[PDB]
Amino acid sequence: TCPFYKKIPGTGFTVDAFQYGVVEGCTAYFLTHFHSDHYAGLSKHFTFPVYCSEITGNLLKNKLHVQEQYIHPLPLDTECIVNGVKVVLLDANHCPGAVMILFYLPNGTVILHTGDFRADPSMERSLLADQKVHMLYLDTTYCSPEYTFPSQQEVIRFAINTAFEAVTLNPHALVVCGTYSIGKEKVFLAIADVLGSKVGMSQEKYKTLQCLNIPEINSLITTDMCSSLVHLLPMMQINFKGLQSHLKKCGGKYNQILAFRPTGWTHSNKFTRIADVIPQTKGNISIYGIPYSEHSSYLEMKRFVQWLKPQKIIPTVNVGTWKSRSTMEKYFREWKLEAGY
Ligand code: NI
Repeated sequence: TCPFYKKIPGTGFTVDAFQYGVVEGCTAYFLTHFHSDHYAGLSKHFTFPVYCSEITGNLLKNKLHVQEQYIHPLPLDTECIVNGVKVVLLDANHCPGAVMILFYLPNGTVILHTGDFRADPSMERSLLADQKVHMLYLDTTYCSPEYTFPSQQEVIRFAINTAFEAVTLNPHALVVCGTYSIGKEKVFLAIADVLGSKVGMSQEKYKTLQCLNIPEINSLITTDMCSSLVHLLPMMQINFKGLQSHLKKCGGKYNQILAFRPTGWTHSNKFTRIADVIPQTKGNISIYGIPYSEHSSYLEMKRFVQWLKPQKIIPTVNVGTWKSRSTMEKYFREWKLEAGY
């Protein structure tokens, strides 16, 4: 059945609740972003109103074939009325088209649902600064102090310099980058830009990227693999077996692969600095795991919440075990006592 943390009190609304069949009493289904654990259940046969960003609405239409009449895209940073309730969509700093949603309940309560987010100080100067929030439905993916990671900028710097050095040393090296969903486009696009190459990919993946309103995208990507020295492949193929195989397909155009796996967190982060990251190498193939996150670190999440000072927090991630739930609630209380709200 639909869990309580996907329901917005005092409304007929749900968030990211498409796999439960018809939710009893739901008048509008919100979708925060186009990732499969969140859209699971949508298709051309869906006949209820879906509210989302413009980019998420491009993907619903083009990838899932949802009929246009049921897609209700909303502009960001704009007060809108949905079934008599005022809402605003904010940028979530997650993947393309990902939003947070602010609901202004008729009784005066204000609720923020973060969807999936990477908290940032820039959020402290959006429409959130302008009124008090009573309840926060919080992306708690990495809500434990062991989860530290570098800025996105530092990670992209590392990847750009690594790729540039390798290819200038060996002009016959191929760069490969793994992907399994939208998000993290900066990794492969920044590498292609420093090398003066387009990124080559499957027709399915080119179609997905063409829905994202990225500027000058026709200049950066292509389906002609032959003309490209940055290839994108499914994340599952980013291993020695899958990479040797791909190298065989390139017809002796290349004699070395340098591959990037943009993971979330990995426990090399407790010890290792970004400066100190090394590949796993087998023969003429090297694989780098880089900690490019599109979710809040523990410290980034803590700062956002101590700034917002919500009256009640409802976690949306890691809610399936009592030890996780209990540990999260302990951090919430610490933050509150330290900050004084
Ligand atoms: Ni996500």
